[PDB]
Amino acid sequence: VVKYPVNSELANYAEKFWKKELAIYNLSLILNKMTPFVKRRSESYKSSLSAVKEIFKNVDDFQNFLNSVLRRSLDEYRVFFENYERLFNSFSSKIFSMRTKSRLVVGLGDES
RNA sequence: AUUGAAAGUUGUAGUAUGCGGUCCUUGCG
Repeated sequence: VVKYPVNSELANYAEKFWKKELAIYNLSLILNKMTPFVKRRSESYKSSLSAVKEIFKNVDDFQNFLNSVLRRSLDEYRVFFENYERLFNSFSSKIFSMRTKSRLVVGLGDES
């Protein structure tokens, strides 16, 4: 039971897309607006990330779907990055690059 | 049968010139 709290036509469109049938590219749009409420048996329609993972075939499957959706915007991200680097160089700013020692999370407490 | 009868405070004329809602601050234990 993946009933959505959105008007019926967008509800069925989101249902169609959610089962890896379409190629919606804005990951934020999928996550924020068309939220897949899950009503697993013997329980009300919860909305936690655990239920969302239960909707997908496996945790790896959900991770792959998210990675694909994120990677789908590569060209736009590249153009934006070129503009950003041009801005950095234009203002005469020192730029460097590091890497994450371990896992990172910023703004975990943002309310959703 | 009177210091009386008579006479448009009226014409033109831009509340206008200058000015950054800005500074400080980890969404987190």
